[PDB]
Amino acid sequence: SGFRKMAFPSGKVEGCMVQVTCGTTTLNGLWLDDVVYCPRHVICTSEDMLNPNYEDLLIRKSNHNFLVQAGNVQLRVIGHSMQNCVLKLKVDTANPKTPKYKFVRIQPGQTFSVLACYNGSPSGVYQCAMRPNFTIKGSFLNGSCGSVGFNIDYDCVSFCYMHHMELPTGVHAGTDLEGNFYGPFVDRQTAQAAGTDTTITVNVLAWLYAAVINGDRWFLNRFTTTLNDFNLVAMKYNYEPLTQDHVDILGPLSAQTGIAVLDMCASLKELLQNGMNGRTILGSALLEDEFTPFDVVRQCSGVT
Amino acid sequence: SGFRKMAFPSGKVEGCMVQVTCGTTTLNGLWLDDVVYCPRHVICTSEDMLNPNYEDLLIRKSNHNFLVQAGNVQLRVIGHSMQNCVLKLKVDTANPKTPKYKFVRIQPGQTFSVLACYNGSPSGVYQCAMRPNFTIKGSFLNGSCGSVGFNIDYDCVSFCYMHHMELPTGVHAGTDLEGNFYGPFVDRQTAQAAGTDTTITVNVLAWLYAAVINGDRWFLNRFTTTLNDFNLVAMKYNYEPLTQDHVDILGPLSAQTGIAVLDMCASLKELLQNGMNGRTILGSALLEDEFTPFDVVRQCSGVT
Ligand SMILES: C[C@@]1(C(=O)Nc2cncc3ccccc23)CCOc2ccc(Cl)cc21
Ligand SMILES: C[C@@]1(C(=O)Nc2cncc3ccccc23)CCOc2ccc(Cl)cc21
Repeated sequence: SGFRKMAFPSGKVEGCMVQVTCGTTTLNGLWLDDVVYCPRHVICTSEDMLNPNYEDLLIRKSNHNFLVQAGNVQLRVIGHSMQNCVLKLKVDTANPKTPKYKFVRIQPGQTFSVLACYNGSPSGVYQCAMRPNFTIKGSFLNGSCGSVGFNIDYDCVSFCYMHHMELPTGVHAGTDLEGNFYGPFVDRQTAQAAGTDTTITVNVLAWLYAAVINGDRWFLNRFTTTLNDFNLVAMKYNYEPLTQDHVDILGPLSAQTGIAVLDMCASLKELLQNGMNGRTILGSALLEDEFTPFDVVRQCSGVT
Repeated sequence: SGFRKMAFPSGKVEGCMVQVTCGTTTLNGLWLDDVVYCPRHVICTSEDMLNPNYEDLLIRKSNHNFLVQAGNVQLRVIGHSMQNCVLKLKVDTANPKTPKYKFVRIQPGQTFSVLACYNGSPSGVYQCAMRPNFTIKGSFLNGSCGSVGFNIDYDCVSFCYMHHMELPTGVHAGTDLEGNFYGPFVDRQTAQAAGTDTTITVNVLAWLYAAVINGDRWFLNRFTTTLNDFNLVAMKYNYEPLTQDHVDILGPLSAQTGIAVLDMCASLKELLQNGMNGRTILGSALLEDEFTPFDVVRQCSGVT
């Protein structure tokens, strides 16, 4: 029992972190097989960030201008290429610690773990979600660029995020491992504002199921609702609309607890309308939306 | 910017997790050098837990009754001993992945990361604190026993907790790595109730400093207070008394923000008396107490 914001064990990803330096800029790289992936803005100075022409800046760089250090040993760079907003640096040595891996592009609402790194060294691990506005609410300082987000399925690491930028609002933007940004963000120091950060409804419901499983049941009411009636309330509270696909995904949690998905929707509707009244659910005074239904099942079943 | 409940990278500890089985009971063990540490209740059946005589039960066990598996390979047990509530199983092979380590007994209010494990395999990592009532609010299922709590200082892992038990209230109890329980808990399935779970005041103040550093400043007021006046309020709200030692420990955060510790105490006093009024601090609607002043500095400075 108990329910925590749990991250995946980070060891498999720690074995891939390297430091990449180009000129005077240093950030993190991800070493998988004989390729090091890193944000393309490793070639920029702080002044270049205001209006960078990456293709033009990259012409002035050769393989020997990219310094890659793994632990305390230098890797030899034998090739370089730009794919969207990431650089792929071919090295002469395959990472001996390369885990089984995939590159995946996640959908908004999906969660992942982040291994925050500085100078190719891991500082910490935390769990977050891709927000509906395609930002992440991370914890990143200068030099954290190139830190990655991932999920693990038994022994396969699915890398889904590489950190690139902090917006003026303190929220974070980045790319998948093919270098495509999540959302409309561009790798330039210009006015980029995030859209509405709505609440991931299907995740809130999963966390309410997690609360019932772990004994917190005060919020369960005598009501039910319909998808359309619930969604009228969800729109009013800046919650994402719930679809039948989300109801289907909550099926296992509904079966485990014996609480129909629409009855849980009616409990959530009352919590939105009445508030918490100073009470807590799973030690929180807000409705938590960074646990997917898959996360709740995984944590409540002990998947390793 | 951004502030997350961050755990230490778990790789160094994942390299130490093994499975220990005795008879029909299986739990986790921690393999460091040529010794495997695990809860002594690995020798008990579910029926033995009601009233166990560990010394008597251990007489019926020989080295070959303890099965230790690391990954998928079996370790040879060449000795066994009981130290307080843990068993130390001497194996014939030193763990090649043994990190630099220390065994430390933490004080209430101190935080650590937990690598939750099942069958010697890591499931996840999360951050928690030793509560003032010597319980931890973890996320542990049956078979998680022997999972460990730790802190990392550059390359040295200080192990501080080994999981043993879940109380009927859903909170957790365990030992240090010498087998001594934190608090008054005993490894027996009997009525053990936890004492008052008070709020770790010095941690709340550190997290308020973290909020100011990260831009959340609405709660700062025009007031100051004294240690004695603040403590009258803290006692009323089940907060731990703040001492001059705690004020000293908040010195670096006070210097970074320019906010005197007693002025932050006055802001916290007003938050306790007035509540949040539906507002949030660092995305929380409650005052967070599982970040120490050291954690706030570490996260806000990027220590690797
Ligand atoms: C490199 C830089 C940045 O956001 N980096 C950072 C990333 N994370 C946390 C940060 C905390 C504090 C300071 C910078 C942070 C700064 C200049 O403007 C830009 C513009 C675009 C891009 Cl793709 C990166 C950047
Ligand atoms: C072994 C056992 C236990 O608490 N273990 C567990 C530890 N963590 C999470 C649990 C979640 C669900 C089921 C059990 C959990 C059960 C019997 O009573 C006792 C009594 C004493 C001790 Cl030292 C251990 C135990």
